Amino acid sequence: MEAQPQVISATGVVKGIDLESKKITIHHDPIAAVNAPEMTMRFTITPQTKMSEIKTGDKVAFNFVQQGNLSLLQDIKVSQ
Ligand SMILES: [Cu+2]
Repeated sequence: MEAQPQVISATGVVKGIDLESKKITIHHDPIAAVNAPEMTMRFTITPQTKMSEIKTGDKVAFNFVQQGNLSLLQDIKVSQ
């Protein structure tokens, strides 16, 4: 009936990286497109994610898709 956000773009700060469970915990800045406030959320690294080098405390720009309870990363990189 109308447009559905598929890819959500956001910025935030990395708070945890767990490469066993393939989970990056990010405290994201408000996200206008979805009317979200600041939130800490878990994002999933899949084999299709385009990863860049990141570490806890890095500000990042990232894009993800929601799949049920998962937020699957399309890409993530350090940002200004
Ligand atoms: Cu959120």
